[PDB]
Amino acid sequence: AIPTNFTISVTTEILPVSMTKTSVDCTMYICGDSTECSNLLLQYGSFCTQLNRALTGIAVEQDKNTQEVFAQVKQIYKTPPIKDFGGFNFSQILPDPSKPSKRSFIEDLLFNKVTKFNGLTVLPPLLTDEMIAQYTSALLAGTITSGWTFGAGPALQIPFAMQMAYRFNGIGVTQNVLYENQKLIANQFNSAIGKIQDSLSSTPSALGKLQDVVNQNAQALNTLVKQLSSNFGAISSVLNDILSRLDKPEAEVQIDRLITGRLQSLQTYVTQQLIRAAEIRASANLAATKMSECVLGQSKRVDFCGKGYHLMSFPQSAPHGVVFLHVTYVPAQEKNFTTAPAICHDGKAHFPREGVFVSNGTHWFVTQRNFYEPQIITTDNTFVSGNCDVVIGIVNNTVYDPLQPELD
Amino acid sequence: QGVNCTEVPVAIHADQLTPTWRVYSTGSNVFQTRAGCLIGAEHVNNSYECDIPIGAGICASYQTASQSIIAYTMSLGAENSVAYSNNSIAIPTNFTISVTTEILPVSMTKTSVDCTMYICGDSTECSNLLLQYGSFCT
Amino acid sequence: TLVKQLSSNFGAISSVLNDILSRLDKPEAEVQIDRLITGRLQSLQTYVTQQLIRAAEIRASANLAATKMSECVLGQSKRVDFCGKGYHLMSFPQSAPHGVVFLHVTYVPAQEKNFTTAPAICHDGKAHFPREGVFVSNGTHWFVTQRNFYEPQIITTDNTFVSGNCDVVIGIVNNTVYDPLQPELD
Ligand SMILES: CC(=O)N[C@@H]1[C@@H](O)[C@H](O)[C@@H](CO)O[C@H]1O
Ligand SMILES: CC(=O)N[C@@H]1[C@@H](O)[C@H](O)[C@@H](CO)O[C@H]1O
Ligand SMILES: CC(=O)N[C@@H]1[C@@H](O)[C@H](O)[C@@H](CO)O[C@H]1O
Ligand SMILES: CC(=O)N[C@@H]1[C@@H](O)[C@H](O)[C@@H](CO)O[C@H]1O
Ligand SMILES: CC(=O)N[C@@H]1[C@@H](O)[C@H](O)[C@@H](CO)O[C@H]1O
Ligand SMILES: CC(=O)N[C@@H]1[C@@H](O)[C@H](O)[C@@H](CO)O[C@H]1O
Ligand SMILES: CC(=O)N[C@@H]1[C@@H](O)[C@H](O)[C@@H](CO)O[C@H]1O
Ligand SMILES: CC(=O)N[C@@H]1[C@@H](O)[C@H](O)[C@@H](CO)O[C@H]1O
Ligand SMILES: CC(=O)N[C@@H]1[C@@H](O)[C@H](O)[C@@H](CO)O[C@H]1O
Ligand SMILES: CC(=O)N[C@@H]1[C@@H](O)[C@H](O)[C@@H](CO)O[C@H]1O
Ligand SMILES: CC(=O)N[C@@H]1[C@@H](O)[C@H](O)[C@@H](CO)O[C@H]1O
Ligand SMILES: CC(=O)N[C@@H]1[C@@H](O)[C@H](O)[C@@H](CO)O[C@H]1O
Ligand SMILES: CC(=O)N[C@@H]1[C@@H](O)[C@H](O)[C@@H](CO)O[C@H]1O
Repeated sequence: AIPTNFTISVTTEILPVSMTKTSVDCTMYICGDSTECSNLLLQYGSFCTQLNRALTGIAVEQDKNTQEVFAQVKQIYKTPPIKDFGGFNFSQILPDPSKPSKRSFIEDLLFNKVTKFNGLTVLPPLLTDEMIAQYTSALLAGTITSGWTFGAGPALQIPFAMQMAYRFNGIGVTQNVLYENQKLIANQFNSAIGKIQDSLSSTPSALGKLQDVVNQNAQALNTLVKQLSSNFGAISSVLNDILSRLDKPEAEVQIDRLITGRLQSLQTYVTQQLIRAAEIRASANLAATKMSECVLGQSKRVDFCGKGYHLMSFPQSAPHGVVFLHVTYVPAQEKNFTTAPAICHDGKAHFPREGVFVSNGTHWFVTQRNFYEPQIITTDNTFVSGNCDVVIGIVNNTVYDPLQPELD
Repeated sequence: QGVNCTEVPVAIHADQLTPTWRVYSTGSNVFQTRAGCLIGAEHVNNSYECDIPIGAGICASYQTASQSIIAYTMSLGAENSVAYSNNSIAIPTNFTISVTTEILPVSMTKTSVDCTMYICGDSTECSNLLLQYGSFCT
Repeated sequence: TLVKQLSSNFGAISSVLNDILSRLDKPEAEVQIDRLITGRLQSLQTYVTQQLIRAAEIRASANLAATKMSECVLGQSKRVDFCGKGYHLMSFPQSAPHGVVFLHVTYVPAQEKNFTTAPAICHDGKAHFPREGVFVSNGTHWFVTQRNFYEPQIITTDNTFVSGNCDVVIGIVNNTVYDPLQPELD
């Protein structure tokens, strides 16, 4: 069976890259502003210091994760004032310069969809949303105007349609297919992008992978805070109520009960955050890998870039992650043909060159795989190896020699 | 961090702290960023590569911007415009052979701890109590 | 940290087991000792937990290093930026105290020039496409170059192929395709 047509499919892949950079003042969380409590907490040595270091390390990694995924381009590339890309319309994924906050249309959908402390603080990221958008824009500008060349050195300009021709060739489809069907391909592409807008707006769970990270972190903090009122066997969950009621030798006992419980609760929080951090780090490493292999090149890895044969990938920013729009070639409308491994001609076994021998029942042709474009069997598109008593499925036919009519 | 410039951070020196501490309350060198109140750095309207990251796009560095610490919004890289057209192609005429180094950790120090010794040392009484904690040591 | 915690004195009269045992009687020492046991056990559990988490990080790094060894040293990776910037040619491993160092040798396409191009050549009504190359021009003559180096050849029937007529391709330009058989016969 060989496809006679194809479609251009665009799919989205959602990957988390970073977490909220929380930090906890262990002494304040456990002891508040109580001097007596702090004096007892010191008897637990370095536990507080160690917890502070663990959270600090996590917060640092969150910027490292973002940096590795997005800052893969040495220069910030801009698009031309004239967006002529051979019929391919990227206006829904590229920034809109008339509004100095953009973030392209698709990105805006992503940001719109995804949605008072006691020792607890939240640190800002080093890279702001605008800075991330600039990196994304540069990657898109590079991809569109210089293909993958900018990912291996200097950006080398190339007409977009010609870039696509190379991407088609890279999946086993001859360049002529693109140029002959360029309008169809551009239209299939443009429609596929429009569908992405509807897909994201229609499905409320489309970005669940990013929302889950946010929700998990929120729950971890809600639990950490609620534990302050637990009263771990003490007469009261409030340090001030213990201290205002009991004398020193009695309060110390009640306070120690709360310190142990609160320290254990905080250690639990930090441990869970370290485990979650490793999950996010792995995701960020994957996102960074995809950026390099899908956006800055043409991956040949199966289902590493959505289903189908990979052509292109267009990154989009998101609150705590990255979104990849994977453009793939998917075969369509196959027909059944009769085939053979070789043609028997004058006792010689002829094998195809980068193609397959097919038949409609009356005539045999050499056709390229993954598209169907039958050619006459000649000595230019075949090669000879051995006699015809070896190949099992060999069939008898005539191989055309284009020199004959030039001489005779 | 999270502090409003000149409003809040100028509370502590109310206790008359060391002259080399209270200096960090002087104006001009006070810059407000989303990360908090930065005191002692000179804010500039220039841009450079990240050196010492502060947060929210702000970084600091030491310049010799002469013999001082400055604060700035970091650059994301040089601006570049590809000469895209319908028929212009750039093609390399030369090349270089670049050798780069990549460092990867493979292993850690193979430490091991004798739980009983760490906790109880050579004390018999302590070991007898430690046994009440079941398999934790194992 | 694990060692320093031994002197913490987790609510006990002393951080030293011997001083407690040499000072208090049995029923009193047991209480003070239990305070230290709980604190030291908790400190040790903390250490081990952190080591397991850190160990996972190193294991992941080792798995990546092993992957790179196989794909960069024992072969030629085609994965972008998996072997440094540029097009991968070779990788040479070097040992290190607790890790591995890779020297990645890559090809970088320096010194580009601006050429005029086209997707196809129109010759006698036939649309000629390049074979593993691109059609370029210096403004007076068209050539076939290999990508990533620039090495212009004459456009012939040996380095091109024909598909369809010339009313389909958008950017097609008119030129002469050389047929090397002609001078052999005429
Ligand atoms: C050879 C062939 O069937 N081409 C069809 C084209 O006629 C149709 O208009 C288009 C959808 O609009 O889908 C293509 O696959
Ligand atoms: C599906 C799609 O891409 N539609 C775009 C439209 O949004 C844009 O305003 C117009 C500008 O020429 O170009 C079309 O191709
Ligand atoms: C691509 C194609 O034509 N496949 C047909 C299939 O639809 C049909 O059902 C079967 C006979 O049952 O013969 C196959 O060759
Ligand atoms: C079984 C069948 O379809 N045979 C057709 C033949 O009728 C046609 O004349 C020829 C092109 O000229 O192409 C063959 O595939
Ligand atoms: C490629 C080929 O010739 N395959 C033949 C098949 O057509 C035939 O129906 C079958 C009978 O057993 O024997 C196979 O070897
Ligand atoms: C099954 C069949 O047709 N076999 C014939 C064989 O008898 C003939 O000798 C040869 C040409 O020499 O061509 C093969 O196709
Ligand atoms: C650093 C900061 O947020 N300062 C705000 C100031 O911007 C605001 O205008 C004022 C009320 O008018 O209250 C201050 O606390
Ligand atoms: C936005 C801004 O801070 N601009 C300052 C300007 O106020 C100052 O007078 C000048 C002195 O050289 O340096 C510019 O960077
Ligand atoms: C064609 C060309 O420019 N080749 C130059 C060569 O002349 C020069 O000597 C060398 C550096 O020593 O760098 C090469 O790229
Ligand atoms: C490789 C090359 O020659 N690039 C040139 C660029 O230097 C020049 O600035 C631009 C016109 O402004 O035209 C490009 O083709
Ligand atoms: C515009 C231009 O450079 N044209 C030159 C031409 O003068 C030269 O004679 C020919 C080689 O013989 O190569 C062409 O590229
Ligand atoms: C490959 C090609 O011919 N591109 C032409 C371009 O040269 C021309 O300047 C433009 C005018 O709108 O129309 C494009 O189709
Ligand atoms: C813009 C242009 O030059 N078009 C000519 C066309 O008029 C001519 O008919 C054809 C050869 O038949 O060659 C094309 O290059």
